[PDB]
Amino acid sequence: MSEESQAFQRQLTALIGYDVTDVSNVHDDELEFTRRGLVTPRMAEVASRDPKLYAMHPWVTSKPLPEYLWKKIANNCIFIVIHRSTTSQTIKVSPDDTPGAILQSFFTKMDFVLRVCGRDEYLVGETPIKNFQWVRHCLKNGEEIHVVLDTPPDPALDEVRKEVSLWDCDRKFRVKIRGIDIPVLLTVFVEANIQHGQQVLCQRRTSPKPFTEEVLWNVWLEFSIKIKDLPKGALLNLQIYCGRLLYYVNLLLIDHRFLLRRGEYVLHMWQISFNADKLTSATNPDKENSMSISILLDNYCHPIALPKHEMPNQLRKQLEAIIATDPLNPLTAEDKELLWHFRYESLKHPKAYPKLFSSVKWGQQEIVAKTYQLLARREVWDQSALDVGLTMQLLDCNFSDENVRAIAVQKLESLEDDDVLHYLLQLVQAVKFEPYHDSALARFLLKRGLRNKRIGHFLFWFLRSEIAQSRHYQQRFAVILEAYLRGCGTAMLHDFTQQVQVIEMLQKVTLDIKSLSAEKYDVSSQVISQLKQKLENLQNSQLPESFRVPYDPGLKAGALAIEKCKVMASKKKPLWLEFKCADPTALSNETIGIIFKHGDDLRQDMLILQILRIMESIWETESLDLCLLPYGCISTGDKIGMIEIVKDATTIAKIQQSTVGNTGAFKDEVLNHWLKEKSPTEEKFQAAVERFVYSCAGYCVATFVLGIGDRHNDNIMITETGNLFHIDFGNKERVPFVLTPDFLFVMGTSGKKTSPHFQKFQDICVKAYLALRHHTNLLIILFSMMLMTGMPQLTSKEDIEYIRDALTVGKNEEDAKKYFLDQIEVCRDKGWTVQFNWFLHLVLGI
Ligand SMILES: CC1(C)CC(=O)c2sc(N3CCOCC3)nc2C1
Repeated sequence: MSEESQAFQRQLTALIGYDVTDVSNVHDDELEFTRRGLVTPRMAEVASRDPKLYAMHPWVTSKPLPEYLWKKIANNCIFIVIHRSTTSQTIKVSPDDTPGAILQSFFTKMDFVLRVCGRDEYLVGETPIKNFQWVRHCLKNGEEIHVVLDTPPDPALDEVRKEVSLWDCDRKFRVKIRGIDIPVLLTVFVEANIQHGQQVLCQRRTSPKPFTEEVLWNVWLEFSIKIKDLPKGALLNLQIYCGRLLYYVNLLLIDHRFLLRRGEYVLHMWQISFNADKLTSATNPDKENSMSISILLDNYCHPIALPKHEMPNQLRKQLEAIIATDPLNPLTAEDKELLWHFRYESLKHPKAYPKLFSSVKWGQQEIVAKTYQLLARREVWDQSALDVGLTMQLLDCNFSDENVRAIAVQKLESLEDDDVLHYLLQLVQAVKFEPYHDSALARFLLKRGLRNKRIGHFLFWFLRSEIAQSRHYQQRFAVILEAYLRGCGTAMLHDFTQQVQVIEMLQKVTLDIKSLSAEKYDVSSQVISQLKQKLENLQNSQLPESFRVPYDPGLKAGALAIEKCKVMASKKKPLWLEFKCADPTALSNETIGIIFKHGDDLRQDMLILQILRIMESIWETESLDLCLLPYGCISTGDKIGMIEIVKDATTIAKIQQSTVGNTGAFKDEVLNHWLKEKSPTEEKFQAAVERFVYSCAGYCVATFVLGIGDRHNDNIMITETGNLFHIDFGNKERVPFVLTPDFLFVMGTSGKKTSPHFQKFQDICVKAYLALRHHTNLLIILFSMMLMTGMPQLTSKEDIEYIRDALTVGKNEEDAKKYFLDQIEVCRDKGWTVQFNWFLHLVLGI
């Protein structure tokens, strides 16, 4: 423990935002055991990754070139403008070529690597040039592929620092509820529940006594279950109801060492303000204001859970009907008993696993043991093609068993980096449903991070996001981050530092300029100086030379641009900031637009934004583009965070506020005028018109399904290139989504007719809607996880099921294609009704 090793920990604690050495809010050594446990996966992956490739973090995909991309290349040859000092020449390179093929056969026509100008993206590795993500991004936006001919980054910069019984106890389980002690204030009773994967097994209560600062009981709660029957994962959930639920706390009956919990406990509970926070094994660190629960566990010696070593056609059809059901459709006892009985038969269908392992009676050891027998042989699931939507299901709050969950993590392993990045956020979030800190999932994330800088970059911010504002899961998440920062490399270790410094500094300002204004949502004149002033105050010798853009790790942001910085006219007062690109190779003077806001939980914007990236790739599988704009959004604090800025993009409302004004006399021709006027060449007007139809279709569908299509006119934007997109995702009038008359005007149907564009629109919709329905289960699980992992409010069964109706489950496919168009019609039959109401509701406060 050198003085040097004692400062490093002081450092990490800063890059994490929580000190993983604060045994002040723990009743055991699980976290510590976990840090000690992650030391191997970390080092193992660290001392196993190719230093060269890792240094350049190539970004590729094995997926086939989409229809629109493939069917767009000039026959079988493309062009990549190569750069150097100042010189540059264009080369004809086939799609199936490789970085090795080029550069080498190129070197002999006039020992070095190809890097994208302005970015930290090198095109290296033995992979088809077409397989490179960045390149696909070029073709997509129809752009040239310029790259500087420079030397490979020194792989030595990623250096890493110097690194007694069993089932022989048939006595019923009991717990002594000594009392509850609350510092400062009808009746109140304690409710102990033996839980397992949100599945309540046994439950007891205490005599309703008077609610005072201290309410004793010293009453033993005898359950009906048995010690031998307690499953590895069983959780002791303690709750307090009034004379409704008020305080809840949990305690894992079986610990990380497979040992039965025992002794005295004075756990500090959480107070209610269903979701993943009620599942936490952590205690409230606020020992001064939090309710306390004193309990006692029977005194013994040391019991330990040992680590275990043809049908009627009418029934077949009945089983099948159960297996081919959506994730949200429950199971009757008949169902479960049916599923169980036919274990092995239900084992031949991967799609049956979630439903199958939910029919298990985990409150019975003999059964659980049998279950472990079923997992002993699963060639079907093991050989079946990976199904994320299926894999994800086994990772939610419905499966507290590590053996079951570990089979999903096993499937995840198959996923290439590209895919890991698509689901990273939800996976990270899925750690909340893990009954123990050290878990197969936690490790997978760690490995995949230390394995790839990209994944590693994002893993950091996702994890950090939670640690900052989540008292319920910060610890576990903090220990998982520490394990990552200790193997990613001094290089990244330094990038993260630079990144954190900037952020923290900018948050200071963001919240500073916020106080200097209340109900006056009008940016004062003397406040414009306050901002410009403080900004330069940092440029002096504070703001690092050039941090890296969190939502875009490839981008290096240099010095600011105080001149172009301001404070949006929002009743919250965000911070519009522009940055110069630190990379002098970027063939553009164009700045970097980043926003900093407070008041809205950007964690929700994140989830919703990532789902959008999902829907875009989901369509790519069906060869379909919708031009969505899932701009970058990274959370960092409670109601703080940063956001990317789309260039040349205006509010749809503002485009109306121009031609019209401070009224609701919305005119249809407005929008269509904006495009043609903004886009000079008659050609660009034509193209901008197409983008809109596609972008509008894309967002119309996605927003509907997510249940966030009916939003004010202010929450929707558009670009001088026709691309449209939504924003700020953080007894009356309603609507599926937004398809206002000004929109349809650009399609060719001012009134209620049709056109060669509106039919294009409708056709694209269903072609997109039916595509997402193909992945009904995936979207249901994600949406379901997003709600209980991201949406604070105690998500109800009713809220989650909205996704079912939206995707029209059960209903035939034919009725679907029609169901959507019907929704479109609902919009036409409302013109500016819903919108006009939002104006009267918001702009007039009614
Ligand atoms: C304050 C505000 C409404 C909150 C929010 O979520 C977004 S998202 C956004 N976009 C991002 C893309 O570039 C244009 C602006 N502005 C804002 C501003």
